Amino acid sequence: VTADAALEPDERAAWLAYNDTAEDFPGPHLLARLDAVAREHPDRPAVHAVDGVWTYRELHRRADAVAAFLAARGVRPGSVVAIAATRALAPYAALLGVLKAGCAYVPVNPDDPADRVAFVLADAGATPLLLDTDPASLPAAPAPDVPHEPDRVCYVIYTSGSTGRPKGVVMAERAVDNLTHWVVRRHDVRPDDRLGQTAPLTFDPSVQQVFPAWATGACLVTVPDDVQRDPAAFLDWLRAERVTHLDLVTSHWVHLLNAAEARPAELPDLRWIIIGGETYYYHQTHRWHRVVSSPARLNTIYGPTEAAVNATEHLTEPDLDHGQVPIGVPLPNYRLYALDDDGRLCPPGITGEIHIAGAGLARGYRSAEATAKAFHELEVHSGRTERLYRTGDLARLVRHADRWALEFQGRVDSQVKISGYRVELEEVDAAVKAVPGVRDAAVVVREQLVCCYVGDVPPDRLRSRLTERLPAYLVPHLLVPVEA
Repeated sequence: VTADAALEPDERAAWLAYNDTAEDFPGPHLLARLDAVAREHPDRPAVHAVDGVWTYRELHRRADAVAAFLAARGVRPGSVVAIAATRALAPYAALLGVLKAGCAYVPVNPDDPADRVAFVLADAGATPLLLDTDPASLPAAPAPDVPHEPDRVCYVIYTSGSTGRPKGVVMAERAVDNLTHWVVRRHDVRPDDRLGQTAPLTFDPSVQQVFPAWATGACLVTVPDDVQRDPAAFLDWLRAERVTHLDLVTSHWVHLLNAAEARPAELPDLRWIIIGGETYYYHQTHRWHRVVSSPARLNTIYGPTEAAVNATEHLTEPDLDHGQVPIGVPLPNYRLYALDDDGRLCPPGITGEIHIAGAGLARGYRSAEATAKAFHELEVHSGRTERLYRTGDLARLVRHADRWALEFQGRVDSQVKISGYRVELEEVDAAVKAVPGVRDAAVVVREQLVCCYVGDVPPDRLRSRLTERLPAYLVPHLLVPVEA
């Protein structure tokens, strides 16, 4: 009957301990806390981007203007509004203004292929108004009279792992608020802190940096594009900007580790790196702490976009020099289960598929079929019926110190990660084959994405055709013409 029906008392008790994660956070709701910070600390720096720094007062004034513009154009609460994901100040006024309007933002990279942007706008139900005029230059206005409704949708963010099937993750306020409370409390975020935003606004670790900054009076510091793809410069930038908290995808951090080994770094202001996405090992994190002089701790995280950025955390020990870093324990108000093909709860130590329950779950996807294929209901324990997100991820529950922890064990499908982004390799194959002149092609990951192709298209003209067809991070780093 129940998923745990076959387990022995000892085995059942391990899961009950693992998922004993409830935590009540004091109100008010997220946007109310953002307004309170702006009221109490108008003069503090709220966002530092490529074209300047805005105080809390200025950020909220610019957002008020966006919110008033949206209402004037008939965009009522409960609408979805695209924002152009750049590294300037404007998108921050745009996304905060969308929220102040009672709406949800969908971040769009204006450099993405036009066909993919068109799908996102259609699937998200989103207006492009703020893609077509500068949100930071809208006429000054007070914020419109928008009443608080509980659990409003906050953002729609797109994920793949399925070519021709982008899916829009619909994330609502209680999940984002729960996540924000966790970031602030776990990582001791304080008003004088400077939270770097490595991820673009199209990738959800940006949520993890932006809202904890603005909910505390700290400064959100966008990581410039020119600095990121230069690991040595990124290390120096972290020092120069006195960054205290940082998001990193595993593969990006490995590049930083290599840069630090070339030139050991001192990062006295860095306290937290929230890192994850791919499996990594204590022999890598031990190397890191050998060449980085810093109080910075690595908080290893796991989780899908469908459960509000992160679902589990493990504080990475600097002592250990061998073995796989576990993904750890659930975030507050998260519960996770490893289930077999039949939906039974796996005993501790047995590998099953992760299903996630709790406060972090998305409403679903914009698409009904995708929602029905991944979100479901199951009585996992007697008297505990869960709404669950089926992840496609594999893990087992293991002992680590005097505690139960999940250990990640791979995927079910052949979805891989390119610079932290979910992708099916067959999509890049299909794109290069759709270029005129290219007959056959094979794409491989050597992090570095590589492509071999047959045809008389020079790699520089193929690149130009692929940039118009693929997002920049899917355009292969090198393009090798081969005869066969």
